Amino acid sequence: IKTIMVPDWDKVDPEIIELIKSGHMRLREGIVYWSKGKKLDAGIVKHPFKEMTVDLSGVNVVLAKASAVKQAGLSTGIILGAIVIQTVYLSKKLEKIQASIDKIAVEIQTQNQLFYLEKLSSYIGSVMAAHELLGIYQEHDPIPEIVGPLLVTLAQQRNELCTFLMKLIGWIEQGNEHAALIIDFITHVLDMMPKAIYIESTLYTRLGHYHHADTLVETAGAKYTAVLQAYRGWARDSYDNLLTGSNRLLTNKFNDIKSLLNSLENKILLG
Amino acid sequence: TIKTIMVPDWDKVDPEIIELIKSGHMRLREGIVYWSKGKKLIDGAGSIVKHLPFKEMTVDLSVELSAAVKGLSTGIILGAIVIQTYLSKKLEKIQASIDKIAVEIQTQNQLFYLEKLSSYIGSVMAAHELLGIYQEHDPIPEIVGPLLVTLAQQRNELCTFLMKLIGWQEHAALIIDFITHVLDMMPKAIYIESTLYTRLGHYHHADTLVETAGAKYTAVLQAYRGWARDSYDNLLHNNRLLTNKFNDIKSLLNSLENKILLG
Amino acid sequence: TIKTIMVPDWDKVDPEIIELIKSGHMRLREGIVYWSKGKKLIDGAGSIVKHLPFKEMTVDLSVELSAAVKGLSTGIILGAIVIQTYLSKKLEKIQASIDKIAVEIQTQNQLFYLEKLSSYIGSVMAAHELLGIYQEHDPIPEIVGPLLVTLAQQRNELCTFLMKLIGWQEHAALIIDFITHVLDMMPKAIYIESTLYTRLGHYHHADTLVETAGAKYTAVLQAYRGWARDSYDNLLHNNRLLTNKFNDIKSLLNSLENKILLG
Ligand SMILES: [Zn+2]
Repeated sequence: IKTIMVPDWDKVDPEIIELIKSGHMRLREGIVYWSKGKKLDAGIVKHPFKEMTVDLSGVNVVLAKASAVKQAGLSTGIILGAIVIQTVYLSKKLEKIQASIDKIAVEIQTQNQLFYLEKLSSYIGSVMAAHELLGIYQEHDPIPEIVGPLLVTLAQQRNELCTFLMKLIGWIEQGNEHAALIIDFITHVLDMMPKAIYIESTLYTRLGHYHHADTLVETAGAKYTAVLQAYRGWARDSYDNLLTGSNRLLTNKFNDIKSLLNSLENKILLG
Repeated sequence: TIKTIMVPDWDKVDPEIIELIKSGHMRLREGIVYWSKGKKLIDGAGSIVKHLPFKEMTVDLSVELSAAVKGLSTGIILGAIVIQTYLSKKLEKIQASIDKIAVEIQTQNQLFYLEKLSSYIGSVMAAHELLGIYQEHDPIPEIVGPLLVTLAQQRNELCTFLMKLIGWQEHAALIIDFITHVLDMMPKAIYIESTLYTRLGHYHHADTLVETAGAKYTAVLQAYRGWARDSYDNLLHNNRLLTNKFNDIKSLLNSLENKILLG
Repeated sequence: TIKTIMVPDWDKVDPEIIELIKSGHMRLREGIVYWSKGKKLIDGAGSIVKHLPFKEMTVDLSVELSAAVKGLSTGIILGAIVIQTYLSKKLEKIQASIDKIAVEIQTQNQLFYLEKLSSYIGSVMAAHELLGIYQEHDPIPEIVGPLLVTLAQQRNELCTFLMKLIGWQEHAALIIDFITHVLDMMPKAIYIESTLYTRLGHYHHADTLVETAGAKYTAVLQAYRGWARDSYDNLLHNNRLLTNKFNDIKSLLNSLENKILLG
């Protein structure tokens, strides 16, 4: 049971709504702006919010489609993004990932851990700090000298994680149920990443760089999708060898892989 | 042992400013008076109201308990001591205990949390250095900004590390002393973080960050309390040592110093 | 005959602003509240404090004497009437009397003073126009500045002209009526000049200019008084006309309206 802030369209000028419908204006996190090449002489259009209640109980967060009285994917993505940015929904998943790290660190070979769990923990810390910074917010006082370096670190760590994440499947043959642990960990990290991308886009929007935010979502989502496709290929080539001569738990984890590949939540978050 | 700090000299402050502070229209942090959120009466863009005049004050560092005899002034002097002197000794002692703790948590294979903690020390120290330079010189946002990002990141990861420590004889005494002192350090570092925000002219950011970071610190503190309440009897020579450690825990749980620092 | 003016709506003003006005820290002119000279309490560069909220008020123009029943408010409403309505009629009547006065002063061979007076009318009118445009729109310094120079120049030369007129039957009645009405016009034009200064953000300039220009006006007025005291008996059908003219002189000499307009 949480209370978020959603755009109050009854207080929005109808011409703004019509220009949004025609594709001349776009929206990200309660801020309207001109679409690329659609401005009608430099520069932001307009920022009104009202309360909405959502019950965060393993609840399907996409709780949004039900909330359905006016103009569908647009408002659905609006409420999804509000849930991601304002609630503790992502904090619980980050703490779960840290718990998985804690458990995996004692179930591997010390020479095979190397430095990857450290990088994952650092990235989780950066995402937590970014969500916290999103929590402190003064609309009439931007903080570019802080949001800038934060976006830097977030971009570096996300790009690096994209390059070394699938490598971690090797930990299946490097134990000290184990394969299920590793697969679950990788799936949850991948499921978290689009939320972090959406946080990066929100931070870009807070600085007034809306087109930057759109393009960043596109390119980061492209790299993330490439990693997902590598994950899919590995699952296709390892399903039989893992479920024969090595039962219910691993099958549930492979089903979780398939659900990650068809995540409507991550599709909405990534445009 | 005798130190000299700068404190607001209210005899050089116009009484109308004092009054608007007492009416809640204005707030104060580390020598800066500013308008409260949504309480600005004049027409303008910023929120700064006044840079306070400073007088010298002698303190004896040999802390929450002599001055302020003429809640607000207590917090002012406490923050002045935290900023201008006290935390460096705590950080030195924390750094000194890192190796023996590494020995005791080696089987968890997450020693990098002790590296980052050390980095956190550096960061806090660097921050404490900047404020010193900023006692007579202008704050530089290209320097304060990245340091604030690093401080936030490392503070969040340190909270996760303390949670993992709680989740994991004399081994217990060593780890309990470590956890207690690291937790005790955190509110001062939060205060330093917020003072950097203030030096950048973001006073509302500073107040709200104290709120949020203190809530996270309080969540960790309550986890520590829950652990200490369910483990005191199953752990009792060394009995007196563990009893002193649990008394230190209870002192941290009711720390007036940290409650003042966290608002 | 019924006119509507904008007056400060004090029910929409924070009481602390009102209080700082009453303590002398802040002053007011035509909808603008600003810090008094050397009384600014906050840290800043400008002197602006507040743009007052405005309410509608009906007056009947058919003036210093109904409203303000809830010295300061009297001056506020008087200035609002001078700015937003009243002076135009006075200027029209002055312009209408210029030709007959030219006939009566032709032997002095300084009729250009009547040309400049006419220009002064234009200038004042143009100024009155700008303020109207400036009720909803931003003042433009490249427009207000040169007009202020012209207003100052023409006001000084008009004072010299009035002195020369004083230095120079029914001829007397005509010239006395002219002098009395021109002098009566001057304080309103001074007020308009100062309001232009206010619209440019130069409030202290406006107050000091009212002071200096009013001192010059008062010097001319006292010359007029000295002339009227030494000429009333040597000038007395037309006797009633001259008596009415001298009564108008005495009314101008004790004009509460002009004393309020000139501070
Ligand atoms: Zn390392």
